[PDB]
Amino acid sequence: FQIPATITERYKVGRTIGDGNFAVVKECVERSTAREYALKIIKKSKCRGKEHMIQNEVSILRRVKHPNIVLLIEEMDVPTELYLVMELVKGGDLFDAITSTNKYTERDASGMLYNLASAIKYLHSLNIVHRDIKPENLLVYEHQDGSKSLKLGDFGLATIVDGPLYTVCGTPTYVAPEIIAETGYGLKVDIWAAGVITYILLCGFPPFRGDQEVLFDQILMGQVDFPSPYWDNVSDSAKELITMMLLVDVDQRFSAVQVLEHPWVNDDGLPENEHQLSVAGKIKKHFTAAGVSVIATTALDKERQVFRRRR
Repeated sequence: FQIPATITERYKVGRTIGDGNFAVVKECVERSTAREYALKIIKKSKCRGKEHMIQNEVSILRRVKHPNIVLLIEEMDVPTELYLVMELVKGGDLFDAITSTNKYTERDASGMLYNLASAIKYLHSLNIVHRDIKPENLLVYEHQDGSKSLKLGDFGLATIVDGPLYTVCGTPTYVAPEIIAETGYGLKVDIWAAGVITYILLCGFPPFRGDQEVLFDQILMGQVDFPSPYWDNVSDSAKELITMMLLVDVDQRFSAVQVLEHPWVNDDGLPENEHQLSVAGKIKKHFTAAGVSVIATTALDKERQVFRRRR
């Protein structure tokens, strides 16, 4: 690679930290601030013919400015490659946020859902559906006081909603019923995905586990079980919230605003903060490279995964 002068003048590019079929990722310290970023390099020879799937992801990253999102810091376009200076978040993903957390409680989970719901609210205000909201795409941003904030990344499946979408995209565990049914879907699939995550946050296992076709039936029926004894000492406010996020009826289902306005998220006193949640055990049973992985992927790496038995 012949890194342009524009980049090498204001950034010291280092070792390759990640690779992909369509992107290379290097260390990238901003010379003026000594702040560490990631330099994502895409060879335009691979993206030819499908410029739109790369260009549509970038034009979204260029717009979205929110603290709870992995941000595009800078773009440098040359005839042979596209350079993207990206935020490099090193606090691990969501599963690490739960494990590393000593004294893990409902208040921590509520705090993460606040960051997530806030990010989703921002995207939905711009009529952007992320469609790939999952624990692997939720990176942990650690502050100086020890507190943590989540940042949603990987906009490889993100798109502007102008009407109902029909492409069957996303990870089966987190995919909404309307995506599976192919009846048309929109923004609120992100809420469904967030509800699955919230469910996992409290107990460490998915609400819908199902064989593959059984999983899809579980999702389609949307009967959330809060089994004992795992949900015995979880607040009903939390279980109520998850119920509203995983409604098959899209109109009844909460919007991002309605999640944030829910007492368990809105009122920062409701979440239990003295009785712990023993979730660490279940996570391993069922489920800084985390930061690089989110950047190394592109839209062109995305594939369909959900396949019902044809009716």
